[PDB]
Amino acid sequence: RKVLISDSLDPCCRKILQDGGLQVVEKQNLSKEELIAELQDCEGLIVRSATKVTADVINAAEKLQVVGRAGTGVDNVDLEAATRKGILVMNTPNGNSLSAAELTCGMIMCLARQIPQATASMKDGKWERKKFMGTELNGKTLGILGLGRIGREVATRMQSFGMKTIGYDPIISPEVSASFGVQQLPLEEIWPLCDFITVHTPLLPSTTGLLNDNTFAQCKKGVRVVNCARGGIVDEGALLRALQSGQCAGAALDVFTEEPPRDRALVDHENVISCPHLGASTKEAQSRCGEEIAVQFVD
Amino acid sequence: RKVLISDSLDPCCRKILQAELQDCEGLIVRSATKVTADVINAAEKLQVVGRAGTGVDNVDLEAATRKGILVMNTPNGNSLSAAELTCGMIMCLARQIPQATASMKDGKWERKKFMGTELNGKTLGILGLGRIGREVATRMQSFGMKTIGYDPIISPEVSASFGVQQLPLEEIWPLCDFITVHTPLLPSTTGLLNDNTFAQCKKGVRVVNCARGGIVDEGALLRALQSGQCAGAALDVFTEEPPRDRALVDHENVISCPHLGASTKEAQSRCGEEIAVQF
Ligand SMILES: NC(=O)C1=CN([C@@H]2O[C@H](COP(=O)(O)OP(=O)(O)OC[C@H]3O[C@@H](n4cnc5c(N)ncnc54)[C@H](O)[C@@H]3O)[C@@H](O)[C@H]2O)C=CC1
Ligand SMILES: NC(=O)C1=CN([C@@H]2O[C@H](COP(=O)(O)OP(=O)(O)OC[C@H]3O[C@@H](n4cnc5c(N)ncnc54)[C@H](O)[C@@H]3O)[C@@H](O)[C@H]2O)C=CC1
Repeated sequence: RKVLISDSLDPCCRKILQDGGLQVVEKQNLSKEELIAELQDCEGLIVRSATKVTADVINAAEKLQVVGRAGTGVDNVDLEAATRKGILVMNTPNGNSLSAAELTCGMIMCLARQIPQATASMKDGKWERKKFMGTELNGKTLGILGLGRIGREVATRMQSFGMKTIGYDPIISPEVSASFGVQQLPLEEIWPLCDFITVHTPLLPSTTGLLNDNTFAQCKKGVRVVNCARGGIVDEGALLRALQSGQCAGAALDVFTEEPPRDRALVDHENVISCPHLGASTKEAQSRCGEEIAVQFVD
Repeated sequence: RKVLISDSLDPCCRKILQAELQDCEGLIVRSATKVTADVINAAEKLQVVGRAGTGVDNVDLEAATRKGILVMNTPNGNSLSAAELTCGMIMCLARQIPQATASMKDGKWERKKFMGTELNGKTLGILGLGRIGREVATRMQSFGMKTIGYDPIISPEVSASFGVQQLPLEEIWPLCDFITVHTPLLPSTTGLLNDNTFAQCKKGVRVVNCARGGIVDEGALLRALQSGQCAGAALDVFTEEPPRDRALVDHENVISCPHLGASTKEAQSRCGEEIAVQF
């Protein structure tokens, strides 16, 4: 009957919740005391990733019935604690897929042509044409690991650049991926073929360190790698070693095993381009997720 | 019988053929070397000047013609690389990747600052629908951008075949979320984007120039950026190269490269081979 919105959400979320007949209260960046106190009269909580929904937070809100996440995953929500109290947890798995796919494509282009580094050079007063000789994407092979919502959207865009798109996904059949132009091969056959590799899987035991010292050793010398999925899918130590040896020519990272990352070695590397987890950070994605979660609450 | 190579060319160019111009019948350049009237006249034996690239703006065509010197180029050799950089600038403007990288490298984690724009459903205006313009169009169409444009010699039927609706310029400006230019530099295209045309644009338009410096009036661009009329610009090219005025490059909403549009191993290989073969 009453819902708190604790993070930075599009105005449409509050609006929809009230059309359904609910009261709202949208205080951002609250403290553990100033949140749980504002959770006392609310049956619903809505967050992005800023508000941390620990067991201690969940247990304190006696009236809490539902936690809604405006995004994919449940990383900032204790799914175990919630279930132990009969609290429903909902998210918005489709709301920001396009924005993540678009950012991934931008990362690929930035790696091919070193645009972030070139801008940095220009702003440092330099004119360094030879240093930034880049790579044409036409005819190059892009490997896509994870062919769900985002992987297939990345594929069709990079196909317009004349990239060959190959990939792997344990639940997508070769016939199905072919229908959006991705040729599936066993992982072992993928590494030596790729000029670029991008990952679009959840973080699981099978995907933690999907790229590691061993798979980097099976890659083309000079492969470039993108992670706009979850930190840890690409083993960060292995990536660094590959960058340092030159086996990896560059990497683009939107996500990290720790956010913000305390370890600065990858971010500081001259061949690494990075963003502070911006994959879902468009006005449009935020509008869509804001609505998607409100709709789920109204029901 | 003898050929000089004066700029930075792929190794294949010298191999294939098999001041310091006094004994040469052939000269090969990119855009760095200025082949002015004064230069052509000194080289009595010069028969052909080959440009490993698209423009011949750096070659005095009048001087060459007055001495019977053939001037050749490689008009298709680096078109793809230019179109690919243009698309990358477009993505960079929408999501501010270069700025976010700079931020991260300063130890910052600035999520709110770099809230961006989704390309899907946005309108891209493409001025110049020749070799590069049409390649930018089909790529950005895969992102779900509406592509409109203008070109005085390209028919509506031809642009329709690569999905670009042509309109008069005056109708283009208010429609565009992004504008990219792919024309030569001519009096008619100098300041194609200027104060008068920025005034007709959507507030917050984003602009790309990977063509020639001056097509976007740099003084006008800075004013549009200062007001917010232009939300961002990506520049590969400048009216002076390297530019001595740093105001645009130094602007936080400006992304830039030192004229890298043709600077891929593949483009240079193609232009290098193509011009050598012609010799
Ligand atoms: N950087 C950001 O801001 C954003 C990150 N994401 C994340 O991107 C990733 C992909 O998201 P979606 O495509 O919507 O998820 P999805 O669930 O639609 O697709 C994920 C695919 O990964 C497959 N997969 C699982 N294990 C695999 C393995 N060992 N190898 C290859 N594929 C495997 C799954 O079968 C599934 O098809 C997720 O981690 C998501 O949380 C999503 C949106 C924004
Ligand atoms: N940034 C870089 O390193 C590179 C820059 N370029 C430059 O890109 C530009 C386009 O190259 P291409 O597409 O291969 O040339 P193109 O000759 O194939 O097409 C140029 C088009 O611009 C049209 N045009 C002329 N005036 C116009 C006007 N007022 N408004 C609209 N259209 C007009 C022409 O009708 C022509 O169709 C040239 O300036 C070229 O020198 C080319 C390759 C890489």
